[PDB]
Amino acid sequence: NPLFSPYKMGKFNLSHRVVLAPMTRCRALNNIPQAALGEYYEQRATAGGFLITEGTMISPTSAGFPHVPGIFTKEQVREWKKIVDVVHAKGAVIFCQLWHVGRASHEVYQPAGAAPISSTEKPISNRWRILMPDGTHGIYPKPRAIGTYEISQVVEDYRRSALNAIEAGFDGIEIHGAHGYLIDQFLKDGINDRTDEYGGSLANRCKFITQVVQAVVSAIGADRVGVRVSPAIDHLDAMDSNPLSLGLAVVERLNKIQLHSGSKLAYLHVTQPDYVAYGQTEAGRLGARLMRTLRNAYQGTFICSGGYTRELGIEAVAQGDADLVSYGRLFISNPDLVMRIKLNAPLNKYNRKTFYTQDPVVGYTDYPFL
Amino acid sequence: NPLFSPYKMGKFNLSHRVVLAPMTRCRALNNIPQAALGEYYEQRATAGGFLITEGTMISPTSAGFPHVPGIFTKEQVREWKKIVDVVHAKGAVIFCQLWHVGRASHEVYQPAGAAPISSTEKPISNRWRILMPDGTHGIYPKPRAIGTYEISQVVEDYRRSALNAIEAGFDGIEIHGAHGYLIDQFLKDGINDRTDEYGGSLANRCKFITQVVQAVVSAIGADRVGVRVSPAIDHLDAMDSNPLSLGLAVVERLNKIQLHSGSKLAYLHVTQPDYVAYGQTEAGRLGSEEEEARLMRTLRNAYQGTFICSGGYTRELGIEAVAQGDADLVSYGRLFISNPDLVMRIKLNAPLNKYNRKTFYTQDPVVGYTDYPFL
Ligand SMILES: Cc1cc2nc3c(=O)[nH]c(=O)nc-3n(C[C@H](O)[C@H](O)[C@H](O)COP(=O)(O)O)c2cc1C
Ligand SMILES: Cc1cc2nc3c(=O)[nH]c(=O)nc-3n(C[C@H](O)[C@H](O)[C@H](O)COP(=O)(O)O)c2cc1C
Repeated sequence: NPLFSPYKMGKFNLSHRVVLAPMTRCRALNNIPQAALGEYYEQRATAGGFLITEGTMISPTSAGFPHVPGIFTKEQVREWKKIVDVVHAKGAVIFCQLWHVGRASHEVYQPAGAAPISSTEKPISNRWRILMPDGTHGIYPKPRAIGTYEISQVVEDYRRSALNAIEAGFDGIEIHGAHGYLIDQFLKDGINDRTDEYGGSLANRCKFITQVVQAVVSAIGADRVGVRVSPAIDHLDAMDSNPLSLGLAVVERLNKIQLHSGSKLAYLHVTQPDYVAYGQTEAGRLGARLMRTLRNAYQGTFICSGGYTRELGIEAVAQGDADLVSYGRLFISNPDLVMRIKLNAPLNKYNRKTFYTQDPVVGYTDYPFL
Repeated sequence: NPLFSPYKMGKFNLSHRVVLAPMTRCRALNNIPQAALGEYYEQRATAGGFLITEGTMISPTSAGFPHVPGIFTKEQVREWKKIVDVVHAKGAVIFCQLWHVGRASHEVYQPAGAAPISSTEKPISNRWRILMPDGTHGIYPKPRAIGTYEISQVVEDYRRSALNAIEAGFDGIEIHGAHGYLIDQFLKDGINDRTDEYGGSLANRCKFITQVVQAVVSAIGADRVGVRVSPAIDHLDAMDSNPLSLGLAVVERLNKIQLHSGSKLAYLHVTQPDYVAYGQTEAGRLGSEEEEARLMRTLRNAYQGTFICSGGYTRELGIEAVAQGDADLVSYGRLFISNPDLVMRIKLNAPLNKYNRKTFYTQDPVVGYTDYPFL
């Protein structure tokens, strides 16, 4: 099983290639990591395994979900430390994902009810609804287009949050630049309609993710920085006319950051849509090797994500399409997913109803082990 | 095994509940049924089993795949007859699926290179491809929105083809009203942007499928007509803002057609969604497998008659669906491609041949068509 052959991720020696994908679960009451998060990550931690945390706030304006953790206050860093300590006691490596939702927020989630910030003034369309603090779903409001001068202020929030993460004991950080959130709102030409130096051409649209990665790379070192992109995922109206060229342009910038710093990033993390069920239709399979194309052009560690199974993950590693395989949904309901992939044992099903609830046990830590 | 308890599908008494799902295979060279189809359907026919044919053209404008069979010419009728006879010789029941692709076509498939017809002028998005006659995967073009008289012309094509089907010996026909093809392009508010009496509200959007079903029911009788739909589907941009209400509106129409005709349709056939949610919140999308099951059972409980489910089913999922009352029959597609004796394999709980997607749509009369081995 090539999923359990050791792999050196920069300076971290991993014993296997099964990775916990970042997953918002909304158990961090009041934006403060709670003891429940420790038991949740401790359950899934393994000796020499790689874990990525749920998206974590970098500032008071970056949230678009209820009760998601932040890492922009020393109070939050102190709570994260207790969680990271428990995870390191099991021998796992843990990165914290730095998450800013941009226009994918609501006044109820913003201080003083301010409008969310984004690259554009265009709101997410009515085809998408935001989970509200009362369990209902509401409308995405019109965001405020941040001025050219303000982009460096947001970059500074990433930089400070990476430093707070190191202060909490995290091994590294992952930049959340996928799924139509703030960074993807600058990448995709279906959203970025800016006239300034951050909009228009492909090179300009990659300016934002570049300065963000450069800022955290300089602060804590490249080998502690991972980057997650989703060029071909249309979530929250975040479509690009040419996902291939966008992906390659990002890879080009990432290779350049590594060449300038003289160090390789922790990894590149690319996620794709799950077309598992398109085989039962007449035309679902007619006609995109983007994953392999980006893997071929990138210099360093590649984590593939999106609809991967035990058999698909094995094939991906044995084929060389990726070095590590991250699992989301399966990890929600299978705390010992690593061992289950080892033994090829049956997997538990997940319950969508408790993805985003606040119970510290129900649907969170009560999925059974083998 | 509840799958092998008999079932009375109207006037047809079936011996088991394993159904051959309709599957385009592209072996009907020049749109004429070929001897290969006879051997293909013969291999899968069982005594008292139900078969549904590949989607079959109702008119020269109805195709969006290469070498798909027609049933709108008398030559096609004569060739189908030979195939139905071999199936009937094995004691099987066989329906012919009537299929119009509408905007899911290309100029290379249309008479005189004309534009495909549809409810709208909007083309299928760049996320989808069409199979071209040379095996390449191409881009769907802009269709032509058709008017009221032309719509009635299409209904007449369905009606004439229904009559040809029974003249060829078929036990009945299935209306293909799923997967974003012509009927679904009228049903789904994600496709139908019309402002006339065929677009807008749910009532207007269900007008076309209602007229098609009524025409064929009046022509050959209700108990020889089945209807297939897919209210929650990504295929070919066939999204709807409220798949549940759309599905119930259709069921209401079918129930009323049955009451007015004093007879019941052969069945309602509903396909599972071709997608699985990932925690997202998109209008018109089912958020979980549990909501998916509730959708299907709600349509089943609403329809006055036989219910066939399809889409990713296995032996275990098919037993459960029948045991739990979720469906009366279960149709299998890909597993039937690679397992000509799938019925016996389900019965014996035997291993199943893998299928080769390569050869689903090639034109070879044997390779990947009739060369899958028996037990
Ligand atoms: C409930 C839930 C929460 C998620 N939260 C995040 C997140 O905070 N950050 C992120 O980058 N991806 C997030 N994801 C996406 C996962 O990483 C996703 O499941 C993965 O990209 C696809 O892998 P899978 O097929 O194994 O589920 C989330 C997914 C789910 C279902
Ligand atoms: C190759 C192929 C061709 C198909 N052709 C048709 C068709 O012509 N008409 C139709 O209504 N469905 C068609 N379908 C959908 C199937 O009838 C059925 O809904 C699907 O195969 C069920 O899923 P399963 O293969 O997992 O059993 C086709 C499916 C496949 C895979």
